[PDB]
Amino acid sequence: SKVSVAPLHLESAKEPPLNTYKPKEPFTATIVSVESLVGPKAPGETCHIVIDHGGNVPYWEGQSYGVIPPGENPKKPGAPQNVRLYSIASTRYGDNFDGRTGSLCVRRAVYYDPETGKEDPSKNGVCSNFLCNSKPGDKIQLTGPSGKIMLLPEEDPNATHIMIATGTGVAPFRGYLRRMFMEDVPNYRFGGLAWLFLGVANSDSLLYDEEFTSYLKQYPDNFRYDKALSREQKNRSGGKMYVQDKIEEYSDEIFKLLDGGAHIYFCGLKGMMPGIQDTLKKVAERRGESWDQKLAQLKKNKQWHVEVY
Ligand SMILES: Cc1cc2c(cc1C)N(C[C@H](O)[C@H](O)[C@H](O)COP(=O)(O)OP(=O)(O)OC[C@H]1O[C@@H](n3cnc4c(N)ncnc43)[C@H](O)[C@@H]1O)c1[nH]c(=O)[nH]c(=O)c1N2
Repeated sequence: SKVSVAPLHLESAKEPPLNTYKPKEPFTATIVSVESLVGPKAPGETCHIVIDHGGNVPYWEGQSYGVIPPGENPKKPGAPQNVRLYSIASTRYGDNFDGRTGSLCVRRAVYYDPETGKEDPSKNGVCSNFLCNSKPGDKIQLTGPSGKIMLLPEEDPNATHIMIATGTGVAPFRGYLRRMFMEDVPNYRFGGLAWLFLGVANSDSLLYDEEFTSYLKQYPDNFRYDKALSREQKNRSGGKMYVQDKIEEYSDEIFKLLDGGAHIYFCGLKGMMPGIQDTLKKVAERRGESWDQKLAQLKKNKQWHVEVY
């Protein structure tokens, strides 16, 4: 069955929380756990970070937390570090189903010299390494939450939601899908179609795959799930298999869903977008449609949701 979540008063707010904590006075949260999400063949580490905010920093699905890593701002002596934003990967109830924790999905940013591969700790991403190096009990300076672009439209509980992720961009969708399928939320009973597309480098780089695969068996008429593994698969045009190529395998179904009012979401590194736009333009052309006109209508209709970084 669906998992009991508490406290249900988290459903009462009519607007998303925004900027509850600000950079000059962050909330000092506590790490619950840090675990690698990836196997040995993954090109880099991505970790799942669980943070106890005590119920003091609630959020809605699709929002981001800010994290201020320790140390001086290298560009502003005497000043704290700049906030880094992370898409929240949990529902508002969090992974403990209690409204006290939130989770992040963090790629460790590691520098390698382009010719020798030599590392340099001074050039590593400050906050991603800080988070992935964290341990239970460590303290985190948390700000926010913030963001509205990726809030889940719940007005139609039978809407269609097409979720396009690369890498850590799966984060908001983990939250959406737990709310849609896993958690007992009496005021949001999802009966539409949720369709997750995930592009990663290889099978060892998959994120939360067992969770998503479980939804196929639990909600076979409401959930679809397709994966692209760039270093292990090739598209029909012999390039590395990217998320836009998987979309094209379902070009007719996807365009029909869009025409029927589906929401479509994009999240992950901003470099995922040019190839997606190229594929959608070519799909439209083969159908005798103008992708420019289709995208203009999707934006006008508030069906098009992008948060890339
Ligand atoms: C709305 C939104 C949502 C998200 C994200 C952004 C935004 C705007 N991000 C990105 C996140 O905010 C952040 O930018 C990255 O984690 C990198 O931050 P660091 O502090 O690790 O790198 P930092 O900001 O310190 O450095 C940036 C980059 O520069 C490189 N670098 C530094 N000095 C260098 C030098 N001298 N030469 C060469 N390279 C050098 C670092 O290695 C790093 O790759 C994200 N990220 C994520 O992992 N998961 C998520 O869910 C999200 N979500």
